[PDB]
Amino acid sequence: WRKLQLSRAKLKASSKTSALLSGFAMVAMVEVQMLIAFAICTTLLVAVHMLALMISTCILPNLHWYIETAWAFSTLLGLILFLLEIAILCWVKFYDLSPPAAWSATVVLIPVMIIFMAFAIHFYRSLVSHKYEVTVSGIRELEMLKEQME
Amino acid sequence: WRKLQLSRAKLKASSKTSALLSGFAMVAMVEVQMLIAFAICTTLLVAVHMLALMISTCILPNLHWYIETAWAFSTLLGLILFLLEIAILCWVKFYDLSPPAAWSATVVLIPVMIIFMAFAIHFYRSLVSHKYEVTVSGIRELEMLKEQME
Amino acid sequence: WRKLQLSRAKLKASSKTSALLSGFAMVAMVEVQMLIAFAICTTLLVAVHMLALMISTCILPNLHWYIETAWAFSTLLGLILFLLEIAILCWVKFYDLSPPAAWSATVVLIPVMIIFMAFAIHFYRSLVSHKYEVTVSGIRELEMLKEQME
Amino acid sequence: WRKLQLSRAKLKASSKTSALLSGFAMVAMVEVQMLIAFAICTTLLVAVHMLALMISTCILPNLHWYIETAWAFSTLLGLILFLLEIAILCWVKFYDLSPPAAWSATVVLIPVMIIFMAFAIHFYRSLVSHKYEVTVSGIRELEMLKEQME
Amino acid sequence: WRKLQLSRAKLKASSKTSALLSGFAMVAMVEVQMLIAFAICTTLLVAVHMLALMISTCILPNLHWYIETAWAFSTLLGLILFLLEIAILCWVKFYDLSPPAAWSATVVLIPVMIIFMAFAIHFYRSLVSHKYEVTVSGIRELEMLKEQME
Amino acid sequence: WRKLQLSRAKLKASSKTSALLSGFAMVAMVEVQMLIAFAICTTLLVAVHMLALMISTCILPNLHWYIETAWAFSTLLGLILFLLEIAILCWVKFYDLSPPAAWSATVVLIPVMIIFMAFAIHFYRSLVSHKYEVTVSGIRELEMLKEQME
Repeated sequence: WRKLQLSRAKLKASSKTSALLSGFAMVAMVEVQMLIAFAICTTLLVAVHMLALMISTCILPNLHWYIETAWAFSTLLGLILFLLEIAILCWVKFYDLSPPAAWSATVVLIPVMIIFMAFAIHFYRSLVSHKYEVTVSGIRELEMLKEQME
Repeated sequence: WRKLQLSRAKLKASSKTSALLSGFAMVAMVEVQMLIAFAICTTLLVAVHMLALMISTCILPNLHWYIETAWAFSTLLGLILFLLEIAILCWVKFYDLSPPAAWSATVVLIPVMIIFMAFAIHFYRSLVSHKYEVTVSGIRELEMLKEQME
Repeated sequence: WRKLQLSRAKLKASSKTSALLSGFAMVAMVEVQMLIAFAICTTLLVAVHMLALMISTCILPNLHWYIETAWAFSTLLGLILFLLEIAILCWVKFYDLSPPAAWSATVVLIPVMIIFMAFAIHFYRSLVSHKYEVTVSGIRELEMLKEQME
Repeated sequence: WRKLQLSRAKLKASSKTSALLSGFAMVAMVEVQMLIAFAICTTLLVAVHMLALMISTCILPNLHWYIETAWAFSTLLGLILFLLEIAILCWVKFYDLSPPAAWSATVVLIPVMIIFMAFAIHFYRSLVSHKYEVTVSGIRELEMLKEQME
Repeated sequence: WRKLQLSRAKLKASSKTSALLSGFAMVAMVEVQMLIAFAICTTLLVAVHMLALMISTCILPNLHWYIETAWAFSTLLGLILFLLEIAILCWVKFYDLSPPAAWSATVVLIPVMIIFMAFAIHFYRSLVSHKYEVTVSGIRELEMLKEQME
Repeated sequence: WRKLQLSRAKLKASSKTSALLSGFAMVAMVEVQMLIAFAICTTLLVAVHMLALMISTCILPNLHWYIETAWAFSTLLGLILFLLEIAILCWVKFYDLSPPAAWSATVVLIPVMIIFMAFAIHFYRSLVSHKYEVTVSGIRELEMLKEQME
């Protein structure tokens, strides 16, 4: 039952978060209407969420770990892009009269971005260690029974 | 119970995702206000979601696999269109003074689009193999009982 | 329990879908600000969803089949209208400078609209046949018991 | 359990429907920026939903029929107003150059509005009769036991 | 179980209602861009919802009645403000050419506002009486057992 | 079961609240298009929510207290920023013709901000005391059994 709820909660959140970000980012682009980066960022950001949303639909009818990677990787990737998107927006909006303030947006972007990716590495690192930790402990216990077995 | 939740979760997500995309895409069009493609893409994109939403309503009161195809196919088709829609938007917004940056939008579109369709093929391919895999295994087990039966 | 969930899921989806479409369509109209059709379509579309939403509220406290017709009919009717609405929007937005592209919107509208209504007819047709199918089978079984009864 | 779900489903739908309508109607007003009616309609519409939303909050901690009236009456009243609001919007947007089309909006409004209120009367009328129907049937059964009792 | 659901339903509704109102009110302000009141009302309204949202987050990990007051008071306070906000918006939008219609907005505001606060007083008054009612009934029953006890 | 629901409810609310605020704040910035503060505030605000949303995704597959800190701290931090964001918006919008009224926005901001942070301190302070309160009571009870044990 715990596993069923995990997918259920993940399905709604992923769709809700991915859909809104795509729509708002899209509208944000039309309102204003580095130069090349803005176009590429918006397109890539939307595509990532779309592919992820598809995963929610394909999994419904239904290797499991492989597909899981796509959902986690895409959702995470999209979030980072959204962060990159807003930074560009400020640069684009202020780009006309506000160029002076525009720089602060990207400069302050680096700090949070680094911590964002760095924090993920630490969490993952600890997880990997646990996998190995259990492996050593598991075989150890079996040997205990095996030894006494003889 | 597992089957009931599958439809329940799919119903909300499909409606939430399809509805928002339709509304935002619609508004995105009015804000700005290849040339012909923009009009066709928007209309087709919305229609796909609408038909899908209807499926959610018709199934509520209630061959099952046939209807399922419409929901999965439409939702997937709409997502691809939304991706095509945003690419056109950038081309439309920048189309005036920004034509130079405009190309990057469509050029970067090809990459994601290919993977989008290609990935679906792989997932489906594996599924088809499983159907056959079970067929061979099933008849095999029955023969086992049949042979011993004699 | 299966019946309770059916209404519960239907209540949320109907409200979420009907509300958003009404709001977006409303805003889409103010942004731009055949000519007569645009005004009539928007008003009628919103009214349908409103009446439907009311059904969700009235049923909460609580012939059952009769009211059900209003919910299914209204929701379905509204969806078709939303499709008609977007087609008009393209015609309205492009109508000024965009006439070249405007036509494609309505022309491509016909295809999806036809299939939309046509598909509903097929599904309903199969359902009606089932109702008659059961009737024949039901009386048949009773006769079996009736004959042996004598 | 059936009663608990009734309130739970009603709480979410009421809040979701009332909140969105209030926000969109509010934004619709700022975009454009009979004359007096537009101002009064918008303010009254929002107030109705707000009071209703409060009901959802006040009932959470917790005569029951009395409060129920406020929720049903307010939600229903607000829906009717929203319908009146959109009609005014078309009249306001087109009011400048579009007056010819503006009339169709209000004219087509009367039809749906009438049926909207008229339909409610029929449903309520049937309900009232049922209450009396049970009253007569109930006393009748008791008399049956009373007569045989002697 | 009844208590758990009460908080669960309250958590989602509060967040959904508070978040949307804050966002729309914020956008409504940028679109148009008494004079001083408009600025103060918007800031205060948003702050109230934010603090409330925090309550939802802080309570998750977890005197209970004290915190409850903040949620109910803030949510209720915010709703009243939202009502005050829309009235100001009409006054602001029409303030230019529409001053004549502007007055009707605030004038019609008084009626609903009065009933809003007044209705709350009646509901609370009845609740207080019940608390005392039970107190008298409780001691009475105990005395009954106490008397017969001797 | 109580613990499972806690995370489930927290997951949806966090995503819904964080996503909407990010989108609206983003759009609010494009509509208008201290000077430097506006750019920094918007970028930082969005980044906080994004990192938080990631937490919802990473925890799904799965020290527990450590990660919990990120979710609570980020969500809370973002809310405060949103409050700071709106204050800047008023200052930015009125900044042109409205400078006079602009001050009232920030001045009235201080009051709510102080109470916002101050209130959290009191709640946390009481919690800490309880932790120590239980510690003293716990050891005390064990001694009772320990003494009688001898």
